[PDB]
Amino acid sequence: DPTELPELLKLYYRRLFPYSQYYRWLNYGGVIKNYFQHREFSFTLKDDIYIRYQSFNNQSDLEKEMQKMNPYKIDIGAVYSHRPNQHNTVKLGAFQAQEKELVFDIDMTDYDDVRRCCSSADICPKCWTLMTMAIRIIDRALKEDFGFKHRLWVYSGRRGVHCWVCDESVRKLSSAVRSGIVEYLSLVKGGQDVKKKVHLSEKIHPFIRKSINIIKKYFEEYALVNQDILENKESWDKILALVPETIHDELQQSFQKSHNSLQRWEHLKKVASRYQNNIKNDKYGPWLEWEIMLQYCFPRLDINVSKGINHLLKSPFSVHPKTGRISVPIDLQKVDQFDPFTVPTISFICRELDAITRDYKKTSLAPYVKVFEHFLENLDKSRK
Ligand SMILES: Nc1ncnc2c1ncn2[C@H]1C[C@H](O)[C@@H](COP(=O)(O)OP(=O)(O)OP(=O)(O)O)O1
Ligand SMILES: [Mn+2]
Ligand SMILES: [Mn+2]
Ligand SMILES: [Zn+2]
Repeated sequence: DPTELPELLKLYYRRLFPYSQYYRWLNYGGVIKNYFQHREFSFTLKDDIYIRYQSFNNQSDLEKEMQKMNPYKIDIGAVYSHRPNQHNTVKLGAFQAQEKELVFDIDMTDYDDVRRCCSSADICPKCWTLMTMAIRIIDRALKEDFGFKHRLWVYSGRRGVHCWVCDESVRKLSSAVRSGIVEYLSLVKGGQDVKKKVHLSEKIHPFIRKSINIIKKYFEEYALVNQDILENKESWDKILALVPETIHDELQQSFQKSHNSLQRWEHLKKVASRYQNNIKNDKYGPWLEWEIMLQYCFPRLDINVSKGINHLLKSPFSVHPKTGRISVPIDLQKVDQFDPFTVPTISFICRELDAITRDYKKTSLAPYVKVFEHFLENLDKSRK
């Protein structure tokens, strides 16, 4: 019921929202003129009403407007050529997005075809490991393959995670280059009319090998125990749909003679590595095994979020109105331990604040601000 939110939001924006850390972030050291003043913010108010092209002069101005409007959620957009809140006085064609963080949005709902426990916006500990693998796979590539140093991972508050890549030269990337980065990171392709969504080449690129090796660390506990993807014929038929027909019968017989998913996976790998893809040559390998693991575990991005320079994205420390959860930074050093269900709601921290220094340090929000500050300290070091 979003009728209790206004009272809780007013307290949150008055005593708990981390304004000074937030401004340290988006002011980026104050080195570039008008960088914060030219940032678009988009507030959502009651009744799904929202406003585009809000912008503020400084931290005090942001605080006062957030505390005046108490928005249900806050989205961050690009840095523009002029003040967004003056964009109607700008000659046509001159008001232009110029810079923005490279962002990623990952939605558990995009995995429904390979999730057995949950569907739609639901999540649980048995499928959250998909996000753990997505963070590790994507973050490794952003850090090691692209050399991006300033990466803020955030729980979106309901069904997934965000990443904000904030390096100086990343923020200037064109939409076309952003799109190229997405394609580099993408392997799972196809809608609901495409049964087999992953096709690998004979020689696998090191990004693919390294991503497979990450999944291999999690696959037994995630796919074979928690999801039990080969529990019975209803489940293992979905996997047989991803391999050549000419081995279904052999695998059916092995599955029926095995006791559990662990044993049945071992048989699939043995058979798959004996399949002859090209009768021309005598070359064999684990391509099928890899294509299955990738289809079930490899990150699926909400790609349109990443391609557009102008694209809004929900802010860190925004409330998610549908759950009350605060969109909190994720401690990269404890990603395996992240529990979305310990993430505090706005109701929970407002209760803590006044249960028997009146700021977020009295509440469960404090450790999440600490992660944010570590990210901000690295940005500070990078500028001196
Ligand atoms: N009406 C809209 N106008 C502009 N941008 C929007 C709108 N709706 C969604 N978006 C963009 C910005 C959002 O931050 C982004 C992600 O949407 P979505 O994944 O559904 O929510 P979310 O990532 O904030 O939380 P969650 O996925 O956990 O529910 O898409
Ligand atoms: Mn999302
Ligand atoms: Mn989305
Ligand atoms: Zn689940």
